[PDB]
Amino acid sequence: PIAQIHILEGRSDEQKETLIREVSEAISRSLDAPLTSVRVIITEMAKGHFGIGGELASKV
Amino acid sequence: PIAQIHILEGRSDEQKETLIREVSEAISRSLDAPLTSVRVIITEMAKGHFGIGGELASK
Amino acid sequence: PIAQIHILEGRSDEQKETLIREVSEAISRSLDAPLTSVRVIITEMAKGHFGIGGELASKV
Amino acid sequence: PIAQIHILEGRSDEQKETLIREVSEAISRSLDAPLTSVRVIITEMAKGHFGIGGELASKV
Amino acid sequence: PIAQIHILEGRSDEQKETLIREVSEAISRSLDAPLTSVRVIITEMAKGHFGIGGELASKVRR
Amino acid sequence: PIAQIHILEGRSDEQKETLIREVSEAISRSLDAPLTSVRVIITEMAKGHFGIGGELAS
Ligand SMILES: *C/C=C/C(=O)C(=O)O
Ligand SMILES: *C/C=C/C(=O)C(=O)O
Ligand SMILES: *C/C=C/C(=O)C(=O)O
Ligand SMILES: *C/C=C\C(=O)C(=O)O
Repeated sequence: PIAQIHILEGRSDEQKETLIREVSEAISRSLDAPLTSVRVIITEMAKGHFGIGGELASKV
Repeated sequence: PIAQIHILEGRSDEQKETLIREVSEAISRSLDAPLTSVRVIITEMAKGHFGIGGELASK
Repeated sequence: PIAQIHILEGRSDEQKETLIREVSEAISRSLDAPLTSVRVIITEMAKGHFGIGGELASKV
Repeated sequence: PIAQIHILEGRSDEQKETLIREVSEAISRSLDAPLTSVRVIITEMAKGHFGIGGELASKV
Repeated sequence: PIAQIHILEGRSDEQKETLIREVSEAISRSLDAPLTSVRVIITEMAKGHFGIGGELASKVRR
Repeated sequence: PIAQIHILEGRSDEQKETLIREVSEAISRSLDAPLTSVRVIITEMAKGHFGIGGELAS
């Protein structure tokens, strides 16, 4: 099981470390899969690179 | 926040529903983001489509 | 330029053909890039495989 | 409907804003889906990270 | 090192097994990384789901 | 045929150029597909962005 998470840039290294752990755990729990097989990738998006309804998230 | 999870095929609909909920929650908690903005995509892989060390996981 | 579009299953082949064309055009226009270089991938999601707010889109 | 677009680095913020809008619109039109549900992600590639025919795009 | 490869549907299981092996090896060689860490995912695309120049590959291809 | 490869940051431009070529070749060989149709994307990951067993690769 491999998870890729796209998020807006701006968060601390600690928050991201937590995200990885908590998501990894949730995956292991939910699928009864061994925690050590779980991979997580975080991909940060620039605010000018993410659109909702055709408009940037950097003015919503 | 949009999460795509690749997993081996073979799990039940219930397990997957759970995966979606628990992961969505963990994201919301971890980033202090509203739960309703979180999207999750599950992508099932066939066992013949996933390699480790150059060999199928189906072996 | 390569675009991948995740959409809920259930649309017609014609709608998807249109999607491919219209998006490919929009990319070419926007970036002043040659239309023939543009690649588009459509990835259909099962309704039981897409979550919003932790709950399936096949409820909401 | 969630679109991810990989493009070469080098474009202006305005061009990208236009890309997001025009693509979002093309998606909404093509699938008769509400514009406000459409998400777009732009992922910029470094010129040394994109290959065609095994050769960098930064010698093309 | 994790590779995802999108290909048109239609190939045999053997061809895909080969693809996985040859690509994993090329990755290991190129990056001096241990072969056993390399992951590969193959994702098959339906011919109606892949566009070139705004037109399906299933009307520009077999 | 379009390949995206996620790798840890830290490698030289030459190594990556080699990765692109060798992988592109392997794909062409394996699928009997024309080399010039093969696309490769390299995506570098920061060490703080990649988790194994819930822990950073650092
Ligand atoms: C990951 C980004 C999602 C949002 O910001 C939102 O929809 O509110
Ligand atoms: C592409 C998925 C998003 C929706 O359909 C929506 O939330 O409206
Ligand atoms: C990987 C699919 C692409 C083609 O078929 C091509 O570019 O000719
Ligand atoms: C890319 C796959 C994982 C690793 O690099 C590792 O095993 O550290």
